[PDB]
Amino acid sequence: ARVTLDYGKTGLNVDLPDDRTLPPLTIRPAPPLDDPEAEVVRCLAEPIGSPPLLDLARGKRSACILVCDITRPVPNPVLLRPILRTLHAAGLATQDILILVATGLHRPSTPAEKVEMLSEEIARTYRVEDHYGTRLEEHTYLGTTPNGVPAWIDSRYVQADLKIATGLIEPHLMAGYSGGRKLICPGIAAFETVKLWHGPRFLEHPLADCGFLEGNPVHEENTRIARMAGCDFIVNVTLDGARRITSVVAGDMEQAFLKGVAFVETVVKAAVPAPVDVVVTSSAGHPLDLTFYQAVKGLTGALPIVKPGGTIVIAAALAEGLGSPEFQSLFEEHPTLEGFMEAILKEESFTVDQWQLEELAKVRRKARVKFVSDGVPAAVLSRCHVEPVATVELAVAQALEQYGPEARVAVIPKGPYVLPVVDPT
Ligand SMILES: *C(=S)c1cc(C(=O)S)c[n+]([C@@H]2O[C@H](COP(=O)(O)O)[C@@H](O)[C@H]2O)c1
Ligand code: NI
Repeated sequence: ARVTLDYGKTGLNVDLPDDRTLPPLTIRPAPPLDDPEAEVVRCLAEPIGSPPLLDLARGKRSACILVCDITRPVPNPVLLRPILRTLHAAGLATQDILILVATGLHRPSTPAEKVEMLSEEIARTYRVEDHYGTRLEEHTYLGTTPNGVPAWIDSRYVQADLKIATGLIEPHLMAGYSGGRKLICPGIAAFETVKLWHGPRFLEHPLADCGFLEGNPVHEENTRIARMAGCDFIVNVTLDGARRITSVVAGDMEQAFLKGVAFVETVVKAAVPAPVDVVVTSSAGHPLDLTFYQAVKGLTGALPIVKPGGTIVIAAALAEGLGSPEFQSLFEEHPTLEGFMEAILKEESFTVDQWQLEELAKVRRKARVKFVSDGVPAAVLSRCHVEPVATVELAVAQALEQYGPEARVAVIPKGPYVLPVVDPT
């Protein structure tokens, strides 16, 4: 059974045993939009739950447009050219318009990344700046939620007369789905906010997980925080496995987002009849699989269909390596995941990116992990609570020998962009 797993910029061609392997779990077919940019134009004229963007923008003196950073494969020019043309038609000059990269707590985008994200012409024609989550002085305090999270949001967005956000609706291991409100919290929120919102009091709950909005405390809270900042207009898209846009939603930050989620829920779920002992997955290739930090998403994404004590085999290119210095420091400070969890469950201290180690700890309570990558040497991966294995085919052979002849293999080529589920019926 030959399959191409997502892997860096290339894919990875794997051959899995026919007798042991279930049919691959894939996004359901939906027709790509032939001309998604023209659809964005139409949706800006007739949006969901808001005035047309042209009428909203007229008389506004300044605009701030939130865009995702490199880790999200948003086809930004498709969304931005319509927005920028409408703002021009509304009378805003280009100098009135700021594009703000909603990094969350990620490192800033590089000059080359801005070109990759936005296109060269857009990137040199409008001001493009990065959010810095550890610079509290660049944020404005908006209040504290009923659950005690202070809302600190980037001042360039707070001060803008017209607030716009763009993004991509995909499953997310903490917030259920990306998009909508998440461009604000945490996209332009300070560590003072994010350290609490990404704390164990949120992440240890079972529905802080892929595909859950209802019942997910993470989503309740980032929606509440985004409502405190406000957002006048969003444009969000969904993408199929080949990265073609399959839907566009525009308008009210909540109503448009929920319509996009309703769409993605019709295609993202891939069901199996029972969990299996071996799950082969990816980190969705470039650009998500740049770091081990992000590749944890492939591991959490596989959890619903792995049996307790099973093995997840993941392939990810890891072209940028492990991730932030702070994320890397946690492995040095806590040799075992149990000890790491004891430390963070005390709430005495907060470290940038600790939330992803908390998610890796959740994976490792349920499953072994075999990790296939050339971006990081085996000795380095072995210190990150995964077993480096030279090839996916070898890793699967090893797991099948360990579990015995009844074991089955599932495979998820697009990794965390699929929502695998067990349907016992
Ligand atoms: C979601 S919890 C999230 C977390 C971070 C952290 O650093 S923590 C960063 N981001 C970035 O915010 C933008 C919007 O997120 P979405 O999940 O794509 O809707 C995007 O640039 C993310 O990289 C998000
Ligand atoms: Ni986050």
